[PDB]
Parts: sequence; C-alpha cells; structure tokens
Amino acid sequence: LLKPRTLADLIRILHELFAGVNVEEVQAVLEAYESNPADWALYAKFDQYRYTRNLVDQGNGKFNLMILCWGEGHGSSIHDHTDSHEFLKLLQGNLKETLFDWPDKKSNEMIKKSERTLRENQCAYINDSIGLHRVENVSHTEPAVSLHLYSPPFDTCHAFDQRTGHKNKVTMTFHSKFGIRT
Ligand SMILES: [Fe+3]
Repeated sequence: LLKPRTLADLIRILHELFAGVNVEEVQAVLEAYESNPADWALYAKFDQYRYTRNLVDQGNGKFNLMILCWGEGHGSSIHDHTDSHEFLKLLQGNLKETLFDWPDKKSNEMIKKSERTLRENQCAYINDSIGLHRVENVSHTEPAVSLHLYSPPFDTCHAFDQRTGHKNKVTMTFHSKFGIRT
C-alpha cells in the first residue's frame, strides 16, 4: 500500500487492490492521494444546472471511478447505493454529506442521522448497511470537484422524498467518459 503520487498512480494501485475488497485500504489510498488539478483537469467538466458525472476508469469491470463537478448550490438527491460501496474524495472545494436512516414503510418525514462538511482531500465511505445520504455543494461562490469510486459498478439507484420516505428508481447519467463529452 503505497502513496499515489498522481491520479494515474492511484488508478494503478486501485487495479491491484481490486484484483480479487478491503474497504479500509481503499479509503487509505484515496486519502493519501493529494489532489493535483493538473492530473484531473481533463475530467472537470461542469454544467450550469446540476452536478455532472465524468467517467475516468472502468476498473477492469471491478469498479467505476468518476469525477463529479458541482456548481454552486448543486446537490444530489437522498439516495442509496444499490448493494455496492461508494468512496468519495474531495479534489477541490467542499461538500456537505447528510446521513439519513432507511425509512419505515409508513409515509413520514425522513430521519436525519448526522451531517458533516468534507473539505479538500478528505474522504467519506458509505454502503447500504450504513444508511442513505445526500451530497451537496452548499457554497455560493466556489465549485466543488470530487472523486467517486463505486464497487461493484452500478447504473441505477433510488432517490428518496424527504417528506415521505418514498423512493423512485433513477439511472445515473454520464456527462463525459474518458474526457469525451457524451
Ligand atoms: Fe452516494
């Protein structure tokens, strides 16, 4: 388990780690990579209206690695992770992560577990056993850029209505893949 000097090195180290996964080790190497905008500028493609997903690597099928670009005030739904893992690392700016419990079957306001602000180079980890979350760039002045690793890869998740706990299936949309607009 070595310090990744560049994004390219990080990806190689991740391929080795996923050749079989140890969550703590993945989190450790992600934290250890020091964000360098020169490494990831190609993928940092923004949209005026919502956050974007920019695929970086497909993990020899073991994981999806993508960079998400968040305009001021852009946020996600409250969502799950489709029986998979999500690791997220801040590359620039700040994101607020709000944790929620899984809702009961009754319609009810959703129950907010905790919140934290993630800052540059910090990470977070979530899975369905931990709960649900919402990720948002609450800044009025600064975009955020984050690095997200999903394993196994998945295309869809559920968004939850905070007022009721009811969920709707949604399909991930890609803004770009391998630097190319899609
Ligand atoms: Fe998530």
